[PDB]
Amino acid sequence: GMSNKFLGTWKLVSSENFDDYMKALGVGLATRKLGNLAKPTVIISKKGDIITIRTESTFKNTEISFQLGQEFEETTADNRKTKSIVTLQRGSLNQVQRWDGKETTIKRKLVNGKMVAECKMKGVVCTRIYEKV
Ligand SMILES: CCCCCCCCCCCCCCCC(=O)O
Ligand SMILES: [Cl-]
Repeated sequence: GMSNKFLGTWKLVSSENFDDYMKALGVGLATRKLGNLAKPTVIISKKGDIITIRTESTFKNTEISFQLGQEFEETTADNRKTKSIVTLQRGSLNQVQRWDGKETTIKRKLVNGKMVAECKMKGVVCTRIYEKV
């Protein structure tokens, strides 16, 4: 399963191309403003086989709980209602969200102790890097 090194409290330290990723998702300017300003905290936890990813920011929280490989309903921070699946590939924790025949991927991997999230929509790529408290 998921490496235990994913578990903990993560703080965003850099973000590349999030505005165009949000545009790709159809997010409007006021909400993009909040997304570009936020320095969220991402807490990854696990109890038995249930993985939880909680995101906290000054103006918005989200939380998902899932089992690997089992599709679940998700309401994203930009209010998309998606069918999502999280899988594990070469130790990368890979989330796919599907809605209205669209899809986006959020792939989270550990690189030299940091968590690197690659977000892709319509081939637009954003990279968000986190360090662990
Ligand atoms: C984090 C909340 C900010 C406020 C609103 C943001 C709305 C855009 C959400 C786009 C999807 C977020 C992808 C985040 C990937 C990650 O965990 O780094
Ligand atoms: Cl914030």
